[PDB]
Amino acid sequence: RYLMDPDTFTSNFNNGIGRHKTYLCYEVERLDNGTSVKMDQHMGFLCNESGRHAALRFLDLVPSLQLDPAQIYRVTWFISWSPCFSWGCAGEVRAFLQENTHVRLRIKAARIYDYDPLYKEALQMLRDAGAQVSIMTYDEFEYCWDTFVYRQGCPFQPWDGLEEHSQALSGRLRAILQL
DNA sequence: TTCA
Ligand SMILES: [Cl-]
Ligand SMILES: [Cl-]
Ligand SMILES: [Zn+2]
Repeated sequence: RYLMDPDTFTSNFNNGIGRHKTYLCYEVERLDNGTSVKMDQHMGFLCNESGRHAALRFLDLVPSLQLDPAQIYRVTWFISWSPCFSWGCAGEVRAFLQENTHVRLRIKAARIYDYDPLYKEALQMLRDAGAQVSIMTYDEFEYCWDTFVYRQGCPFQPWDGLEEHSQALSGRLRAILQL
């Protein structure tokens, strides 16, 4: 495979500044007799394109992953913006999850996409569809740096405010999802 | 610098 340019990672996953783009790093994992099987072929990253948000481009590539319906797979997204509602993507993901019940999705967002006035409805719909929605933490940024980025042995260097932003967004998300 |  290949790895993300470090400048692209830092400018798109900084949880204190937005970009007019969305990146999505993904991995697929399976638990077998209590062990983590995570294939290299099931890991990658992508970005949004004109008229197609990143979440939908991940849906586009699921057939190529060749998942087996006899097994449960845990799919994790590290996504620079939380999925939207108004352009249809939360509904598309919900439908996908209902049609592919062997897929269990974890959505870890660096930022909340509240440009969408219906951003709360997106998160609640994804939760209602069985997805585990959370806000990326320090450890998850470091994991993505170490796992998906062409870093060349350089360790993760956190930006100022990372923790303050992450914990603020996590509190926001708790209130959005609380019942 | 909110999927411009
Ligand atoms: Cl979306
Ligand atoms: Cl707020
Ligand atoms: Zn969308």
